[PDB]
This record gives sequence, C-alpha cells and structure tokens, in this order.
Amino acid sequence: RGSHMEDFVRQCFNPMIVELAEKAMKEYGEDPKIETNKFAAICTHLEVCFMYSDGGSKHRFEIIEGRDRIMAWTVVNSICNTTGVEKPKFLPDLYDYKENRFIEIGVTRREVHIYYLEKANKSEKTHIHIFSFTGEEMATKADYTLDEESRARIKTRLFTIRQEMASRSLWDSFRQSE
Ligand SMILES: O=C1CCCN1CC[C@H](C[C@@H](C[C@@H](CCN1CCCC1=O)N1CCCC1=O)N1CCCC1=O)N1C=CCC1=O
Ligand SMILES: O=C(NCCS(=O)(=O)c1ccccc1)c1nc([C@@H]2CCCN2C(=O)c2c(Cl)cncc2Cl)[nH]c(=O)c1O
Ligand SMILES: [Mn+2]
Ligand SMILES: [Mn+2]
Repeated sequence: RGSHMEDFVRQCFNPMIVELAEKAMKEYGEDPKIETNKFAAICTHLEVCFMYSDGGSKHRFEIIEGRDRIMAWTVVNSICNTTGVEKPKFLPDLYDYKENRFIEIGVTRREVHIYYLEKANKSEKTHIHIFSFTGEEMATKADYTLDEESRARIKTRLFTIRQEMASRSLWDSFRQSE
C-alpha cells in the first residue's frame, strides 16, 4: 500500500535523512509505508536538528539525535562525566558545548505554547527549543541559542515543507494528524 505522502517524503528530504527516519521508526515498531504522516514528521525533526547543529561555530554542538539508542546514551554519559551536567531522564537531541546544556528540539503543527508545556513535563536542566510550521518559536528562559539568521533559515525551510504538502493536498491530513 503505497501513499502519495510516502513518495513526497522521499522526494522532499535527502536520502540520509530518509534512511535515518526509517531506522528510527523500525526501532519503535512502526512502518513508514503506513504511518506516513509520522514518517514525514520524523524526517522534518531530523533535518531541523541537523540545521540547528550547523548554525553555530565549528564543533559547538554534539549531535545526539540520529544515532542508535545505545550509542546516543553512551555519548550522553561521556558528556555528563566530562562536564558535570546531570544525566537527563530522556534522550535529548543535541548538546551545546558553548552554553554547556542539552537541547530538546521540538517541531509542532499546533500552537507553540501548548507543545512547549507538554514537552517540559516529559527533565528540569535540559534546554527546550520549539519551532512551528507557521514560523513561531519558543525557547527556555527566552534564550534562543543561535543567532537570528540561523533560526530564520530553519523557519523558512519549515514553511516551504508546509507549502509543498499543501500544493499536493497533504497538508490538512498532516496537520490534523498531530
Ligand atoms: O552538509 C549537508 C547538506 C545536507 C546534507 N548534509 C550533511 C551534513 C548534516 C548531517 C550530519 C550527519 C551525520 C554525521 C556523520 N556521521 C557520524 C556518525 C555516522 C555519520 O553519518 N550524523 C548522523 C546522525 C548523527 C550524525 O551526526 N552531519 C553533521 C556533520 C557532518 C554530517 O554529515 N546535515 C546538516 C544539514 C542537513 C544535514 O543532513
Ligand atoms: O528523540 C526522540 N525520541 C527518542 C528518544 S526518547 O527518550 O524516547 C524521547 C521521547 C520523547 C521526547 C524526547 C525523547 C524524540 N521523540 C519525539 C516523539 C515523542 C516520542 C516518539 N516521538 C517520535 O517518534 C518522533 C516525533 Cl513525533 C518527531 N520527531 C522525531 C521523533 Cl523520534 N519527539 C522528539 O522531538 C524527539 O526528539
Ligand atoms: Mn530526539
Ligand atoms: Mn526532539
């Protein structure tokens, strides 16, 4: 059963993002051919995590998202046992070597405030940064980490994904899926 959303994902995101999203869904026991909206969301989150890590200086961020669970956790302990930060309960997405904190990246299609709150309850010390498909963002203590231009490019890319879906009439199904 092959959907339009699946072919759009593979044409919209680069093959390394796609393959990484596929590996993650197989690990949760989910199928990219069926839960195709979640497939698209995971790719999007992945690309945002990678654009974010590219926004700073050369080796400012450690990328924790996109690894297998065991290795991601191994890099968390090394960071913790080197910096003195406490171990998060849940796997974060990045580590900021400059500000010395873990970052949880969020990408939501609903209002930014609602999603921020839910993500907080699911780690007090981990910094949180949410991006919307409409162009909004909210970060912990109003500290947005990156400069304006790096965040702006992420928001542009998110709004382009939104248009590409709507042009194909997959947006509304994608928006009401979350
Ligand atoms: O430069 C570009 C333009 C678009 C594609 N691309 C590759 C560079 C990175 C991905 C990552 C990929 C990679 C880094 C290289 N490694 C190390 C482990 C195995 C592997 O693939 N991963 C995968 C998950 C953990 C991690 O860091 N990056 C960031 C560093 C260079 C690179 O390829 N990136 C940044 C923009 C989107 C994107 O994919
Ligand atoms: O890393 C993550 N999960 C594994 C580590 S965790 O400790 O289980 C973990 C669990 C929740 C939050 C953070 C870490 C992670 N998960 C989510 C959501 C909720 C859980 C399932 N889920 C997804 O399948 C998903 C989605 Cl909806 C969008 N984009 C990527 C992914 Cl994976 N949202 C993220 O923002 C994210 O970073
Ligand atoms: Mn993650
Ligand atoms: Mn995340």
